[PDB]
Amino acid sequence: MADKTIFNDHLNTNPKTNLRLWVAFQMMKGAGWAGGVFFGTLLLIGFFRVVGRMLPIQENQAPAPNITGALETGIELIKHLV
Repeated sequence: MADKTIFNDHLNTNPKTNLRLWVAFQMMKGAGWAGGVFFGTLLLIGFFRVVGRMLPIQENQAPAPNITGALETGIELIKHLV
């Protein structure tokens, strides 16, 4: 709640500046830089990693022949019924 300059106040609550600027470094500095660098990578890896952990499985193009889309058919073998 207290920022620099006026932070002199006996009241601590200094995160107002430290956090606010850190939050500013990612939104303002992390938006133009990390935005394209970071997101460009996360989309490259997060999208590349998902294209292999949820495609070679579903992309197979099959209703319920080889499997059942996710994991398997409605089976309560785990004993998690109701």
